[PDB]
Parts: sequence; structure tokens; C-alpha cells
Amino acid sequence: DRPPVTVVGLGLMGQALAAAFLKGGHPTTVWNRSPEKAERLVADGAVLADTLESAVTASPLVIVCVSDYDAVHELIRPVESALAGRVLVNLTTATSTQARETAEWAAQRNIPYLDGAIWAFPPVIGTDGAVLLYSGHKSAFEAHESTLKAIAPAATTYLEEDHGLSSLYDMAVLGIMWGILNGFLHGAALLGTAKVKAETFAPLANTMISAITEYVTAYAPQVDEGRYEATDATMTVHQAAMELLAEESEHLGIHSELPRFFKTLADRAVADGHAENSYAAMIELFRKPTA
Amino acid sequence: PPVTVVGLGLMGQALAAAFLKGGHPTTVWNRSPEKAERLVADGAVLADTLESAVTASPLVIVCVSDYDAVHELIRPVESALAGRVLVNLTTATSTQARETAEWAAQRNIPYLDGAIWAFPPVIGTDGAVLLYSGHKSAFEAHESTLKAIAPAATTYLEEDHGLSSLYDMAVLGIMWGILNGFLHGAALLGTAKVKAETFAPLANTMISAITEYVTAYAPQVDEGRYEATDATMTVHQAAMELLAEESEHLGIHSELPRFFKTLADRAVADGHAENSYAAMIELFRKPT
Ligand SMILES: NC(=O)c1ccc[n+]([C@@H]2O[C@H](COP(=O)([O-])OP(=O)(O)OC[C@H]3O[C@@H](n4cnc5c(N)ncnc54)[C@H](OP(=O)(O)O)[C@@H]3O)[C@@H](O)[C@H]2O)c1
Repeated sequence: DRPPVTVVGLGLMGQALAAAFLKGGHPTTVWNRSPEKAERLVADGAVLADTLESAVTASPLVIVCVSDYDAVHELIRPVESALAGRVLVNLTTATSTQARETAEWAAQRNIPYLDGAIWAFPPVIGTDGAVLLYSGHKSAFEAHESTLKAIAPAATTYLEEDHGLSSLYDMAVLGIMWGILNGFLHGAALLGTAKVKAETFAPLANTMISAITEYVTAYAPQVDEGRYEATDATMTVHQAAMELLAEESEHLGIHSELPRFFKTLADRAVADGHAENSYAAMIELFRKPTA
Repeated sequence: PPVTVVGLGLMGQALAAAFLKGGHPTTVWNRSPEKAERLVADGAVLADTLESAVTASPLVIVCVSDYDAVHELIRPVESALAGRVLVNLTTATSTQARETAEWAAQRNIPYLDGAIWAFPPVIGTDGAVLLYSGHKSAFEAHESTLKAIAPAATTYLEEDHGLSSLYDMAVLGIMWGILNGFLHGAALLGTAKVKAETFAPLANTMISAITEYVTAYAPQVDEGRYEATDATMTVHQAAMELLAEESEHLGIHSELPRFFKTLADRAVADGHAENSYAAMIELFRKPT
């Protein structure tokens, strides 16, 4: 019942998890290269650890959330022994090919591994907001689902045994994720010029931001399918509009690099043919590599 | 009451219904006239020329390619327009809405800068949402009628036209920012023999999911310090590599993320490595 758990790496993200556990019964031991950065967790009742092995030792579940698989690897190895016998959940961010590669390493060292992908932000962690995708040893997944739920109680979730995907998806969403932050921060810079509090702006954004997810679902079909007979609008429209946006930004006296880029693609896609086609067609351009 | 609309673009046609399927009897016309049928079959009123079309309603709605087009229409019907009231929904900049605004008042033609946020289907539904800007007086008069098209959120700003349009711009960028990430993302899982059909749902999940946290930034921007909570630039920075690294590895267009990084790189270079992705804004204040 709320069993123990050990988490490694105390980034903004690192620390957020610990609480979910701590602030979910699960007694949590924690360890981090530089240390110091803890108090609140310890104050909130955590256990700082002598060394890594000590930290590992002290729990059946080992969560690792750090910079990069490079880091990960050069932790594990030193405790590789101690890990066998315990399940390793890697939430460090990494590519398909990285997840896949680290998956193998553990199995070859007889360590049950899970490659989890976080879709939540420090705050969100522990809430019905947060959502994770894990992939790996279904046995292990089933085995600790409970404790795992602590962080994404709404959607602690598992995909088949191939790790690649969990991570792959992770990438996909990222980028989408940035795609927004950008448009928004840009849009905001825009209304910035008009002495408009983002506080003001955002709401309506988010209003329209919710509005779009609609059309997206419709587009998927077009890609899944083929002909990009347009429903929304032609590329050529979108294309022009980007100019305007660019034109706007420039006029306003703020970075215009973003939209101008957006156009170049439109331009390409158009150049490539499908000017009449829905923005769907853009996909064909992404299927097409850039080096 | 009656209503008249101009332009049978993708957008043009969509609206008709909202009107038609909202009482408003609609006598419209089109640049490339020779289309309606289904509309006319669904029971429209097709006028002959522009003035004819203007004549035939107290409210007149124009949605065409671009303010360039718009402008070179007005004159011909400029007579018929006085008395009626036109709401420009042709896609156009602040400074274009501004110019259209001026010209109108200077000919006592009542104008509104209106911003459509919906997709053909969505039009007329509690989904659709419109942002207008113009004369308080005018708003009251057809608020109810106006609601017909965006029954959830037919909505009005200060008197400035610029803004309605401005906002419009702000979003579309956001809007593209998505379509891209998605289409790219989709190409990504493409490689893994993954139907977009499959992918999209979760996209849309995350598509809804983020707008939340974004708002948490607004204060930081409105404020100053970008003390990070979420994640430092430097994190995002690394992640973008991976994404880029991913795409490349997988054998698909990589130019996009490679860009993302450069900015990250800049922002970092420009100090705020520790700061939330918020800080990126400061790079937008810096012109191209
Ligand atoms: N922040 C978020 O919102 C968020 C969301 C989803 C996913 N993530 C993922 O979570 C991970 C970290 O995010 P974060 O913001 O918590 O990162 P962070 O603030 O940079 O923390 C990462 C941790 O990695 C440790 N570390 C890794 N390799 C090390 C090494 N070789 N030597 C010493 N310390 C090492 C760092 O310890 P020292 O620096 O003290 O040595 C630090 O505690 C990343 O993989 C990221 O993709 C973050």
C-alpha cells in the first residue's frame, strides 16, 4: 500500500514527481549529482540518500528523470548490479532510437525497464491533468501501475512492448508543443505593440486554440487518405495570409523570421504542386527529408 | 431581416447557410458567379451585379481573397452601400482594416472589422466564434442577428478595427504553428506505420491540453522575470535537438526543428537559459 519508490534527478521536473509520491503515501528516497537542491522535498518528508546505490537499494521502483540518455547510462552502469531485482522507469527524454537502445541494455543486464513519456508540467504533475505514456515490459507495467498512477492519476497509461513508440510520440507532441508556445509568444508580442496584456490576450487565444483541434481531426483522414481536395482552404490562401502576418509583424517592428519561414514552406509546397489542396498537402513536404 | 453577402470562396459559401439557416433571407453574388446551384437549390436569391446585391439587404457581408480585392469592389457599389451597412471579413491586417475603416467613415458608410474563427462546417454552430470591432451603436442593432453565425461567441471589441484584424493575425500563426507540429508529428509516426487517424485524437488531446499551461506564462510576460517553473530554455533546447535528431534519423524533413533550436540557441546566447520558454518573446521583440 503506497509502497516505496526512489526517483533520480531533481530538475524542476525531477522534484515535482517526488512530491506526487511523497504527497501520495509512497515513501520516496531521492538522489541527485549536485545535491543541495532538496529541503522542500525533505521538509515535505523525503529521504536524501548517501549515494546512488543507497538510494536504489531503498525501494522496489527506480524512477530516473534527468537531462539525457547520456546521463542515464553513466548512472545505471555503476549500480547496474543493484538494479536487477528492481524495475527501472526511465522518464529522461529521449528519441525512439535512444529508448530502444536503452531498453536493450537493461534487458541484457536483466533489469526490467520502462520508457515513460511525461505529458505534464511540474505543477500539473500529480493532477488529473498530467498524462504519461509508458512502454516496455507489460508485466512490470501492470505490476506498479498503482504507484505510477501517483503522478498521472488520470492517465498513467501503457503502449505495447516496443519502447521506440512511447518516445516517438513524445517527440511528435513536443514541437506541436513548441509550435504553440511560439505562435502564442509571437501573437502576444504582436498585441504587445498595442499595449495589450497577455493576461488579456491568452484567454481568447485559448478559446480559438481549443477551436482548431476540431479541424485537425478532419485533416488526419486526408493524410491517411490521399487527394487533398480542400475543405478548409487552398494552400494558396494560407500562403498569402502568411505574407500578411509576416507583413504585419515587420510593419510592427518585431521579429518576423518565424512567419517568413512559415511562408517558405507554403511556397515550397505550392512550388511542389498542391496549391489548390488543403493544408493537408504540407505533409508530403515533411515526409521529404532536409539534409 | 434580410442580408447580403459577397464572395463565394470556400469561406463565402459557408456563411450563406448560417444566414439562410438562421432566418436571414440571403440575396448574394460572387466574383466567379456560376456556382450556387446547391445554395440556390437550398433556396438562395441570386442578384445580378454588385449594386443589385447591395440594394437587396440592410446588412452586407464581404468575405473575399484580400483587402486588395475588397478595395477595388467598393467604388462600383459605393452608392448602394450608403444606407446599408458592410462588415469586412475579407482577411486583412490591422493597418488594412484601419484603411478600410477610414475610407468608409469618410463616405458615411457604416463599417465593422469582423474576424471569423471557424471552419466551413463549424459556421453557425456553438463551435464557431467571431471577433468584431467597430461602432458600439451598430453592435446593439444586429447583435442578435449577428449571433446567428457564431451563436456561441459573436463578440465585440473596442471601437478600433485594427484590433479585430490584429488578433486574427496573432492566432493564425499559433494556428499554423500547430498544423505544422501535427503534420510533422504525423509524418514522424508515419515512419512507424501509424495512421494519423490514430495519432490525431491524442494530438487533439494535447492540442487542447497545453493552452492551459500557456496562460500561466502570460503573467510572466506581462510581468518581467522569467524565473522558470516548467523548464529552462536549456532543457527545451536539448529536447529540440532530440526532435531534430529524431526527424533526421527517421529520414524526414528536419528543417523546422533545426530552426526551433537556433532560436533556443539564440535565447540562451542572449542570456535567459535558465528562464522559462517565456523569454523567447524577447527574441520576437527583435526584428527580422
Ligand atoms: N521540466 C519539465 O517540465 C519536463 C517535462 C517533461 C519532461 N522533462 C524531462 O525531464 C528531464 C529533466 O527535466 P528537468 O527540467 O527536471 O531538468 P533539469 O532541471 O536539468 O534536471 C535534470 C537533472 O539531471 C541531473 N544530471 C543528469 N546527468 C548528470 C550528470 N552526468 N552529472 C550530474 N548531474 C546530472 C542534474 O543534476 P545536476 O545538474 O545537479 O548535476 C539535474 O538534477 C529531461 O529529460 C526532460 O526532457 C521535463
